[PDB]
Amino acid sequence: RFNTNDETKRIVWTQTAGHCELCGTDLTFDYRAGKPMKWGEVAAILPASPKGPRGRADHDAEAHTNDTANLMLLCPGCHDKIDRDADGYPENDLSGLHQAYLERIRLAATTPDGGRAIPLIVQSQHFQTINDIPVRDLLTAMSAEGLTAFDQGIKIAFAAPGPRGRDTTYWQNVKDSVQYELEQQLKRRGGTYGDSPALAVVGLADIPALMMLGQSIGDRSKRLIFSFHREHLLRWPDQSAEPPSFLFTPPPNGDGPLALVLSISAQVPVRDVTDALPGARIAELSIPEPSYAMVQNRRVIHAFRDALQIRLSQLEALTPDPIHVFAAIPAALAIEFGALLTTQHQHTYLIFDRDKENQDRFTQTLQLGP
Amino acid sequence: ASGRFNTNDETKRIVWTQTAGHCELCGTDLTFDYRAGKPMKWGEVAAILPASPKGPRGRADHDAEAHTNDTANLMLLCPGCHDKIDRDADGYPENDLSGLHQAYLERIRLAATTPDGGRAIPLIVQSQHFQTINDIPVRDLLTAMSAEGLTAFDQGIKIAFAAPGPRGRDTTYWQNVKDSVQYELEQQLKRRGGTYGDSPALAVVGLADIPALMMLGQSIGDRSKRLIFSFHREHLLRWPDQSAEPPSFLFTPPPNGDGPLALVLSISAQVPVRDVTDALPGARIAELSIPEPSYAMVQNRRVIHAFRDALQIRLSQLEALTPDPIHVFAAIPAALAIEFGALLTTQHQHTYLIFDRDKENQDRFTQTLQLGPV
Amino acid sequence: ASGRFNTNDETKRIVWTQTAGHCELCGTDLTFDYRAGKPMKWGEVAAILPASPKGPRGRADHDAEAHTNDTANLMLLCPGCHDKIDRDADGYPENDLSGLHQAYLERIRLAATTPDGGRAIPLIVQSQHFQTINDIPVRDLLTAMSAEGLTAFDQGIKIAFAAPGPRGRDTTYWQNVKDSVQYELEQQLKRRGGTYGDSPALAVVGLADIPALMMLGQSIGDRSKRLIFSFHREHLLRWPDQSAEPPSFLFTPPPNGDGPLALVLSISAQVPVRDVTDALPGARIAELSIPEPSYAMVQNRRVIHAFRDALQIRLSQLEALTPDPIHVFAAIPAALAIEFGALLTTQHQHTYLIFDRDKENQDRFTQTLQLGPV
Amino acid sequence: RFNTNDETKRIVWTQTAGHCELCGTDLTFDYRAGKPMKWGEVAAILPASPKGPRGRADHDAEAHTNDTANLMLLCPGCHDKIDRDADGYPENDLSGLHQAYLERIRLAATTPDGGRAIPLIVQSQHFQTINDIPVRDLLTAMSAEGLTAFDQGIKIAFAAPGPRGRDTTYWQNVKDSVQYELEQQLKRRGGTYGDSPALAVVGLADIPALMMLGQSIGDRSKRLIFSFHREHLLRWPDQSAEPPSFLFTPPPNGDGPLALVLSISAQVPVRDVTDALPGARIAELSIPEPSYAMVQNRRVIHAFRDALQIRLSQLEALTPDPIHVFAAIPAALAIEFGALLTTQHQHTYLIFDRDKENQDRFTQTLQLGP
DNA sequence: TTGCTCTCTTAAGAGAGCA
DNA sequence: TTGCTCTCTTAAGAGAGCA
Ligand SMILES: Nc1ncnc2c1ncn2[C@@H]1O[C@@H]2COP(=O)(O)O[C@@H]3[C@H](O)[C@@H](COP(=O)(O)O[C@H]2[C@H]1O)O[C@H]3n1cnc2c(N)ncnc21
Ligand SMILES: Nc1ncnc2c1ncn2[C@@H]1O[C@@H]2COP(=O)(O)O[C@@H]3[C@H](O)[C@@H](COP(=O)(O)O[C@H]2[C@H]1O)O[C@H]3n1cnc2c(N)ncnc21
Ligand SMILES: Nc1ncnc2c1ncn2[C@@H]1O[C@@H]2COP(=O)(O)O[C@@H]3[C@H](O)[C@@H](COP(=O)(O)O[C@H]2[C@H]1O)O[C@H]3n1cnc2c(N)ncnc21
Ligand SMILES: Nc1ncnc2c1ncn2[C@@H]1O[C@@H]2COP(=O)(O)O[C@@H]3[C@H](O)[C@@H](COP(=O)(O)O[C@H]2[C@H]1O)O[C@H]3n1cnc2c(N)ncnc21
Ligand SMILES: [Zn+2]
Ligand SMILES: [Zn+2]
Ligand SMILES: [Zn+2]
Ligand SMILES: [Zn+2]
Repeated sequence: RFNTNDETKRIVWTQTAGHCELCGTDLTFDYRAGKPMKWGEVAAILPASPKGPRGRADHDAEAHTNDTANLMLLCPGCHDKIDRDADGYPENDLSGLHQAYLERIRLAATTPDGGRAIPLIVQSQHFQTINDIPVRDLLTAMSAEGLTAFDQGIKIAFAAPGPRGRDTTYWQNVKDSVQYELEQQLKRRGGTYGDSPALAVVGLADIPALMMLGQSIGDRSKRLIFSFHREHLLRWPDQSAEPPSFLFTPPPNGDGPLALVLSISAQVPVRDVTDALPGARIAELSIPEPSYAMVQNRRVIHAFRDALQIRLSQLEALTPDPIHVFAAIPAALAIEFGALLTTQHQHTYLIFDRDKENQDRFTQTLQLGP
Repeated sequence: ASGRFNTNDETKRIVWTQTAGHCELCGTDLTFDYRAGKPMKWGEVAAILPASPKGPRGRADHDAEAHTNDTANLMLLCPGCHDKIDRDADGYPENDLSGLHQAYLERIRLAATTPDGGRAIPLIVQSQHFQTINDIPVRDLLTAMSAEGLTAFDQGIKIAFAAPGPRGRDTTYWQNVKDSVQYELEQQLKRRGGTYGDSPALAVVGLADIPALMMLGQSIGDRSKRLIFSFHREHLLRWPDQSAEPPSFLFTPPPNGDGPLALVLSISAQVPVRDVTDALPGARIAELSIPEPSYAMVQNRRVIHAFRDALQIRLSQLEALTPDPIHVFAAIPAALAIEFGALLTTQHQHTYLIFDRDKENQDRFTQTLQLGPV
Repeated sequence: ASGRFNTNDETKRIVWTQTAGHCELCGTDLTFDYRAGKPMKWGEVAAILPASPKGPRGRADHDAEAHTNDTANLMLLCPGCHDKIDRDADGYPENDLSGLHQAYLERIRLAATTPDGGRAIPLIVQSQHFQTINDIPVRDLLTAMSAEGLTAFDQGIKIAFAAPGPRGRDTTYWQNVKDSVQYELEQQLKRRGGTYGDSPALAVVGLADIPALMMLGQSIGDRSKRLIFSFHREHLLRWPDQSAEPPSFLFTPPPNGDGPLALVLSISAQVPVRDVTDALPGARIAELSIPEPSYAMVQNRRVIHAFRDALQIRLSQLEALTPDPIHVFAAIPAALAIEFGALLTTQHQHTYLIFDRDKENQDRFTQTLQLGPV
Repeated sequence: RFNTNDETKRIVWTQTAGHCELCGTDLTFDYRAGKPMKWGEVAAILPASPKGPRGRADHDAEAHTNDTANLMLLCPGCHDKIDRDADGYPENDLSGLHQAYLERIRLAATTPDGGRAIPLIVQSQHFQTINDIPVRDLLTAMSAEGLTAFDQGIKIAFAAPGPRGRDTTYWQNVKDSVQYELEQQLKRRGGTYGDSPALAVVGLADIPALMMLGQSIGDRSKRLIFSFHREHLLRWPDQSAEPPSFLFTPPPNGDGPLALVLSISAQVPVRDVTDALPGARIAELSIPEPSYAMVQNRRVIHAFRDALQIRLSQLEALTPDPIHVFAAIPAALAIEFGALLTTQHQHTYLIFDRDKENQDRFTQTLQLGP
């Protein structure tokens, strides 16, 4: 009268795919000694007797015996803990975690196949804080779009700056990581992924480095860009958001050096460009409200790309000398920027960045080009 | 076409579980009957099919029975999809579906293992004063973490900022604060785990003077899996309301002139201008406020994120106007002070001078902290 | 001296468990009575004492009751040691023992958590031929791993070396072998875990031609937590005898001359010299053997380690004699071929030319692999 | 008649310190929600009925009901698995793991306090294989000698060589890791460890780098050297082994450059020294049977140190020009070698190493000195 | 040759009486 | 004011009869 029947336990195992709803462990197999076994327990949130953990007098136990909204698949340890600390694992909290777990499974089961890609994380250590993109979050963002991979992918972390800051040694190391380490790790995959597998790539690293990354993978391989967002991590903030307008101001005439100022994350003060590059003729690409949060979805990235491609060809047509780049842009845009410099734009680009060893002044770092 | 693949009931249960009970080609939930109060006829609402052929036609180019012996190579399909799969007379597909099937299984597994992505470090940071009058026990953070899917696996970190000596909150004092936090944080983020070896998430709450909270933000940054929690006078560590929409952050630009630039943040309460100009003579005041300032305004974490997004938009505008330092007079909740410090951790740095209210001098605004190019 | 500290029975149980039932000052096992068939008088054979004083004399300079409230700050002592601890009238020590007590607890915890240091990756590597005639199922490695404290947490890796095409086992072939192993190995060693975030141990067994086994050794190296397992014709993956002492590795130096230098390893069987000189005309033979060559000689893992130690001592002597390549003719078990390849992974590299017996050409010795400066 | 009594369950919890004998998890506390709870199970290896897992007709269940040799403390998941796969978890294997677990606890409980130290792991990536010293194994070797720490310590991993091999950039990076990263991480500890805490240090890294490490920590701090061993990992192979004899051959007279050849791990061929340093006058320190396995215990390291200190002063007395070092030595000896070069020996030492980019020839790398 | 039921097994926390 | 016993609770795998 109180016992959950076999059909329902089957349903509970099915709808959870046989993992513990609270810790995620696989409950269909013992990896230690190698035997398939169903070592999980079907657990009641609200108990039969009102004197059990989370018990209530107003709970019709008979009416809810085979109510899968009351039943979780738990490993025996999780189940033992939740029944020993009802105040710490209350009904509202368990039911909410239960429902959310089930919905993530249902959405994965209804996502159509969208192909395969190599996950690629590239991150620096030039910040004074930890900088770490979780692998699970990239793979989960891939999976929400139907994309899967044969392994957890490549994760490259640049060496930190040494005692002299971002000196020539540092930039040599950045280069070696992008142009040697990355390539050696793509080759070690062999044919696992094929001839030209796609790269599902997310960066959070020096702006010059990310532009170099972009240039290196631009034609080399097909690319699916993802983005780290302060609020939403690897999830796109809002798939329905419309891209902003990319405003452009052309440079003035003259012989002075040509500068391309990109004010997307923030407004780059012109005083800081003329300090670093006296006599500069400034061209500027910006959005109406510069913001760190603006990479709302992948169409924002493409629209940036489409807008900048147009203007780069224009700017190259003006001078034979390098274009000097001063950029306050999100990391995903930095990668797309470099991917445009592959062959479409074979002019020399000298990339300035903020220099903590020179009181936040812009200084020259990397040169991108033919 | 033609044949059907024989399975026993143990194999059915295993296939139904690894696929979560949906057709691998169209995604229909095959537990519909049970949800409708009808008995599950498990063998009638689904077909089980090996994912790979035996070989050319139905001619084993390999040990086909040794591959289908693995339940991992068996698919679940609704009958309509099964009927569109041409097969030989033993039930094996004529064409290979192994790629699509293994991709389906990976997507279910990544969803089923998502709870282990909650592995977390608890971190409570208080000033000696709030530790005495308003101690936050680790238990209170853990149950708030747990309700959100965050799971600690070792003791939590609870730090109390030492009070200052005679030198005051000087540069050495703030550097030892930062080192103390990053030391504990780094040792616990070496404790990787889960399915992919990811570093644990950080679950952090603070209650201290606003400049110390900003230094906690400086220490943790905003480029890692981190979740701020918030102490609330009425709801303690539980969010007052997960459905509340963030307020509008109103902004009043500074008047024009050469006086020092002040950023007044009137979020907890309305800061009077005379208190600002007493401490900073000639100040030119810019103000970020909300329509109804309130100590209780942190209804959920989206409010913290929305404050940071509006704050950063206005900081860009202000820094455009002048290279000189920005003098910060903040009436904000503790969670917003943390996120303010964390925002200011990019390579780019502008000078910010943080004014605290001196509880031992009439609550007078007092400069205790400088962030930025030094 | 004087006072005693009151504890209830729940607190006693907690202190007895966190200390494993020994005195924290002298280490005596306080469960002696139970081991002797006598009833445990838990409150008589031990004293429980806070580790830290209340303050000067027995004068709380702090909330002493708030600290002893934590059972983690309570010590277990035998009565004789307790009697040597001068105390105040509430039972608190007069002098601070917190450091010694917390160090004791850490040592017990590091021992109690030692099972999680067994986290492991299973790896089975075979040639297509041995996979067909002598497949090693993952289950057999797992139960041998488990019996030794090694615990896998995901599916094991089982690799089969592709057979060579018309180009033979050329440089490209051996590089793809190495890449294939290091690819799988690296992805699974990213899966850190346990108490400290350590990478998992590797548990590896191989059955393939000796040159391929040496390349597996080249791929895994010998500078990480790795445990070789061994297939044995009679004991399968279980060690025949954990108490067996390794045999003596006998060595016969090469005669003097200018002929090519050959290293003959007669461990599984005695290699006839004419087989060596057929393949390598003019060879100058050095030989490492054991007294009674036998296919069954890998009784335990110490035998593998002892072979490597004797082998390396003799390789140093041989390489001293000539800069020219060393030509290797090995009759050794599979586990010894793996460890031989792993030995040769330092920065220093001498040229080694490995001869295999061609099963499709009368078992003729044939050079298939070159290791070293290329 | 069959039930384990409360005294014995108490004994089982006590002697295991309340952790799962098979997975090591803490069974006295729920870290997720914060409540102390005893969530483990006292488990029988041989069961009551002979029809249970590992059952046997010849097992007197009544005689062994409170036999702690038959009872393990297990988490509920481990206990559920071992009872579902008796063939995979047989009596002999469980009993052996049980006994070993208990003995590790007893030895930790009887180890006297031996002070505190900062664990320090330093490892390179210049090998073509993974190179990774487990933290647990250093902390366990420390604990066997009574030493404990407040944290798991410092673990530095040098950047890998880039595409040019061990070039000037590589060696700059090694320097920065030893002289900047290490120091910044010792300072971040603050007063946690005191003014001059000791370093419990183990290296596995380039010989030149380890000598630089040694020179940097030699006087800076008190040092407890540990060693990675191919067979025994961080455990000392044999605490009763006697040190070998360190044989010395003095250099010949002449004006040629002075070389110090160290043949400890292996015999360094003289042909390789005269190739790199024509006209070299070779002095040699060696043991009678060079071997990778020779670091049997810490007295072997001290005896090497004592023998080399004597000879370095002699060699410095011979020339005013640098001493050129060609060394095939274990990693722990490389660290002790450098620690002697702090002030006792203020002559210039030029360190040669094997060069994979020059066909295994010795080439000059780092210069150690005043 | 399941594939629903009711008994059985194994662990544990109360509850009573007593210590 | 434990601090040994026997009942109670919750999960599960057989075992029987039948489907
Ligand atoms: N006057 C000016 N005002 C403001 N910024 C200015 C400037 N002049 C230059 N800049 C630079 O523009 C970049 C804006 O920051 P961003 O976040 O929009 O983009 C960054 C960038 O693409 C890359 C490297 O960061 P950094 O080197 O600090 O460069 C900063 C900053 O110095 O990683 C992105 N990034 C950093 N931290 C992140 C996080 N937590 N989450 C997500 N993406 C993050
Ligand atoms: N004109 C002005 N009028 C009103 N305030 C003004 C001001 N000009 C500046 N301020 C400052 O704005 C902060 C508002 O108070 P708050 O409560 O919203 O946020 C505080 C703050 O973030 C941090 C340190 O407190 P304090 O130094 O008093 O800072 C005050 C106050 O000095 O901890 C938070 N905090 C304190 N006690 C808390 C509790 N019990 N529960 C939860 N959070 C608590
Ligand atoms: N004059 C000479 N006389 C005898 N052998 C001679 C020789 N000159 C060279 N040799 C080689 O010495 C190896 C001895 O055999 P082994 O069994 O001790 O070790 C083998 C080897 O390590 C690897 C590949 O086998 P193979 O290529 O035949 O190598 C043979 C043989 O060619 O796998 C191991 N292996 C094979 N089958 C196994 C099994 N069933 N169980 C367990 N381990 C097994
Ligand atoms: N003619 C010659 N013959 C043999 N060696 C010669 C030589 N001329 C130079 N040498 C060098 O002497 C060192 C001997 O090896 P070693 O192991 O005794 O000591 C090493 C060393 O101290 C440091 C860097 O290693 P590496 O740069 O390869 O230097 C090698 C080798 O190139 O790490 C130690 N190390 C490496 N791997 C280890 C492991 N798995 N376990 C434990 N410690 C390990
Ligand atoms: Zn669980
Ligand atoms: Zn379908
Ligand atoms: Zn004692
Ligand atoms: Zn366990």
